[PDB]
Amino acid sequence: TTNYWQDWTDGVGTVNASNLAGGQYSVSWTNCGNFVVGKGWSTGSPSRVVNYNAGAFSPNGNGYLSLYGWTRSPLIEYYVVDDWGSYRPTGTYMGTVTSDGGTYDIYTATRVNAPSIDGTQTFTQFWSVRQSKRSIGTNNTITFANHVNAWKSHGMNLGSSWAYQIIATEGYQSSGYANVTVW
Ligand SMILES: O[C@@H]1[C@@H](O)[C@H](O)OC[C@H]1O
Repeated sequence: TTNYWQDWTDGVGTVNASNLAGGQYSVSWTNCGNFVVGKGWSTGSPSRVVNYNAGAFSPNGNGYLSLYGWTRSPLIEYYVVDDWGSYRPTGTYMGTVTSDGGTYDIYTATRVNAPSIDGTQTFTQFWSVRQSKRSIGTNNTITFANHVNAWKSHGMNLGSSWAYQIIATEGYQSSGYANVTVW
């Protein structure tokens, strides 16, 4: 079961996040800047099988619902995006991976002197982005090892030191509401 609760915001606008029982959380936001809220594990694993059910995911504008986490050595921010609002995230196309009933586009990107778990840093993003939005309100599995191993085939090797790993609601200059249960 989950062991970790993340409630990060850059403090712009209003983000109200609730650490509910077990693997459940909710977040309501109005005119946010950037925030990343969710539940999962304080140390990620490349072989974790993650399940969630988004009781609600209703961004008004830009928001993502993703498996989300970080490695160090080197510093990598990674995403498996199952749902989004007005904006589908993309980067430099690498290929596709088919997992858990969906097909995902694989992307890389460089973030130059940008916010990170270690402050301002230059780092890399690894993305799997579903080609269509996954159903909301259903029990959804992300078999993360499929993504890790697809990424590996494109030279997208994760770092050797694992930080947190969560099913994250992320907003950017938007408003919305989400309620998610993770296990
Ligand atoms: O963990 C946080 C990360 O999610 C955010 O993107 O930038 C600041 C970090 O503290």
